[PDB]
Amino acid sequence: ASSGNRLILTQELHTMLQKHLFPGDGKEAAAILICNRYEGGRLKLLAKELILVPYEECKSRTSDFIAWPGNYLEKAIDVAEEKSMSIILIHSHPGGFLVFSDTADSSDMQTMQSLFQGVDAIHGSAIMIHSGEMRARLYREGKFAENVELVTVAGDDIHYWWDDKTEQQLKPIAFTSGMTDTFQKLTAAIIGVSGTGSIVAEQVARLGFGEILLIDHDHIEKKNLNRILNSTLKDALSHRPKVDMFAEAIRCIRGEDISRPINNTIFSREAVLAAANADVLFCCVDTYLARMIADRIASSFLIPLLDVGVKIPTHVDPDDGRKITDVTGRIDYVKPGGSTLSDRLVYTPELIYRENLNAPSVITLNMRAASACVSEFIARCFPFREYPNKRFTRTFFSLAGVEEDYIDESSITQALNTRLAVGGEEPLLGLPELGDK
Amino acid sequence: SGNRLILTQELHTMLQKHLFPGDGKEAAAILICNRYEGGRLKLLAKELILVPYEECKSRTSDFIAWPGNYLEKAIDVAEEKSMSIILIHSHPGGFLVFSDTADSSDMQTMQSLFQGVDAIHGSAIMIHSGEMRARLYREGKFAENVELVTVAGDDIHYWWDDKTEQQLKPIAFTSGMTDTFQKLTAAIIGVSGTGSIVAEQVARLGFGEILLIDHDHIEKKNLNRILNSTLKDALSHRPKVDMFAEAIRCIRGEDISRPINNTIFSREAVLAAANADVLFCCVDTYLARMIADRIASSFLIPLLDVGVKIPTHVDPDDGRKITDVTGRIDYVKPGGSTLSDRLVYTPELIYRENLAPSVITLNMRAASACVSEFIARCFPFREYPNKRFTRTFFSLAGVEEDYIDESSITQALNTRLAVGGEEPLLGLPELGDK
Ligand code: NA
Ligand code: NA
Repeated sequence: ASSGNRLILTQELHTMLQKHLFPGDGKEAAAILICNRYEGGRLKLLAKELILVPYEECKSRTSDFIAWPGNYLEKAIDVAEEKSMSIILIHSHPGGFLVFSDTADSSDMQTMQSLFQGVDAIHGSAIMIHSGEMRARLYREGKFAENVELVTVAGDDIHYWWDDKTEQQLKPIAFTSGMTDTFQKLTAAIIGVSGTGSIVAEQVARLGFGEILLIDHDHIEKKNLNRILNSTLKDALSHRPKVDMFAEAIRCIRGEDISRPINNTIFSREAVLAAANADVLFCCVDTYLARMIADRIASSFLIPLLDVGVKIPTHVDPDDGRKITDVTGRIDYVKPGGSTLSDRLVYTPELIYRENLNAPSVITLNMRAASACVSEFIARCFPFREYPNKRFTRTFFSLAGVEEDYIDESSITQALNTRLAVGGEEPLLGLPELGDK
Repeated sequence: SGNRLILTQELHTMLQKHLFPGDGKEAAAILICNRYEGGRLKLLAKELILVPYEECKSRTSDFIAWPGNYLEKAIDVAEEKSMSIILIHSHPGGFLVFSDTADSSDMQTMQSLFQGVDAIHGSAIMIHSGEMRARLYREGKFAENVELVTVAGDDIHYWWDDKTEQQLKPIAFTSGMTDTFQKLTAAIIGVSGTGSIVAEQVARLGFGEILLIDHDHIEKKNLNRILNSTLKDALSHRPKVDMFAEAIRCIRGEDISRPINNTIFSREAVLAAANADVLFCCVDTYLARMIADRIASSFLIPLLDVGVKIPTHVDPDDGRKITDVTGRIDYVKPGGSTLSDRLVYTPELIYRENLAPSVITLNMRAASACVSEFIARCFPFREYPNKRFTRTFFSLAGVEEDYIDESSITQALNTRLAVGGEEPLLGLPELGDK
């Protein structure tokens, strides 16, 4: 679950690619995906640019073959040369093809060697079927090496196309052992082992996730024994780090070294580069800085993001004295290429600036929010609602007003997303404080 | 081991009205109570005798002389089952009992009560706002104060003997909430997918004693749901109550959890749960919910019942599908509508019972709302009366949530109210003392 490689496409790229590869005439088509890479605990290919080969530019197109010109390999190499990007050829299901110049044709093998000669990097060849599922093979030194373990698109719904898929195996439904089998192959990152984060982490561990990253610098103490799952008085009296405490708890619960404690703030190279390995991010730190870092990790490394927060404002009523003003929670799902936490004003530059220049809490509210947060991931991997998951991109609930509201992704304005799929380009996350010094 | 005097909301409303008619003069009443003598003494208000003003010789702002034939009538009511008799007077509380021939002071009257019925008796005072304080008398002589007088209505009221006058009621989610919980006992029926989450919250909210009732064990198949369970617990088939009680001991650094390794349908479980100040029912069986129902009414304990369901169906095209994903939270106050009234169970369903996946996210969603409900009723923080939220139904598949007011629920006659441990226990001969 930790070292399997991945090819990640954005929903918007995948939709364009699927339309191009399946126009409706049942004939093969061709396209080229240019990808950045993350190479930490695993190889992750990050789809960045898409070149569609126009049908009229192809010498021929049939139900099981296509011939397209080699100038398109040159166009892909032009895009990839500077940053040694990975180049993935993609064809409609059957996948037979050749690349022709004026003088010579190149087989699939010859074309992959040609790609390597133009750009020293891992390249690949991928196939898509009409439904959109994708399989991919990687070429090292221009030669066939290994299949991609997982091709994934995290859109409104989240799709996992595994290399070991069974032919007559239907997708599992939510809350079943087939859900567990999926999660067992995935890595989850919990940013903040907090009131909400310890609960998200607990659910993630017991749901069967295969690797669980825990990122937090804080420690157990008497004041948070009312909230932090698995914490003990002995932990508090020694100020045991939260990540070490919870990592030990997970190893006892699951009986295996699946927890990865990161004793640091998310605003660190250690944390960012660990988190980049994850297949899903849960942000549970109640600071504007933390949510922005989580936001930028999600976009840069194409990781779906679930951000959760709760608030209990209070005020002094002239008659009764102090009063609970409201009891609220918020869940935000962010897909790569969809609206960001910034777009949603979960943070702003001014709020982060004022935060870095310079309130009751309760387990019941934390659990109410954390349960909804992990349920949102389940619903998007294994749809079970009567409405499209897109309708529930944002969730706002109030236990005092006893109301719950949902915001559709389509209602949210999107700014230009410059960091999408840039991976670990320095300065990391565009922040000099995280850059290689 | 802190004693308690528990009144139903209906009896307290009636008592408050009688003691404060609006003329500012004292009034007198007599509460006849059954008892539960377990870890703590619990006085269960059963009958209330209101002394008519017109039959009182004198009623003033700080004194009342009322006839003693009512003391004799209360003794008659209490004689058969040696019920406890609590005299109640309006705030100031000065009084005398007069016959046709003699007057008796408060001390003499308390001694007369003990001569008429060999049992614990008491004398109580209510202020206009409804708060109550009480003193118990043993062998007709002053003994100890009542640590807690409580009424679990739509709002739950705790009137502590150690109350400070300038001190204000705490608000939800504060240390003053913890201070209240530290004095209370909570019983969790079922350390289940929901029950382990309820118990976890109850422990970390600071409850003083936590009773855990369950006969089931940790297994590999429930390591995906039972909080604090470990692979070692599954290997050793560890009783859920023992597992969680040990967890609580380490979490709190204090042995505050009592493991009852048995089914709720047992004398051991019923008699243990009767000590609790609040019942959380988290067993998904009709029998368990009926037993919890009858404990709540018999021993005047507020009850929170929680259940979740994930129906599935086979769609012709897609195959197996999730039909719905639902949760239910029911708050039951003593003398309010019961789980039976709400059709949470029926006699037919229990008979057939003793003749659908699950997931931690749904369990946690329901268990969190369940415990939040108790907090809201002890420390109101909502923008509408708590009565509006007597029942909660939510669907995560339809993405809807609905709330049912107590006033929408028709009630049957409630005959077990405050009967305590009258045999056969809970009216079930299978739970009687052979
Ligand atoms: Na976008
Ligand atoms: Na009733």
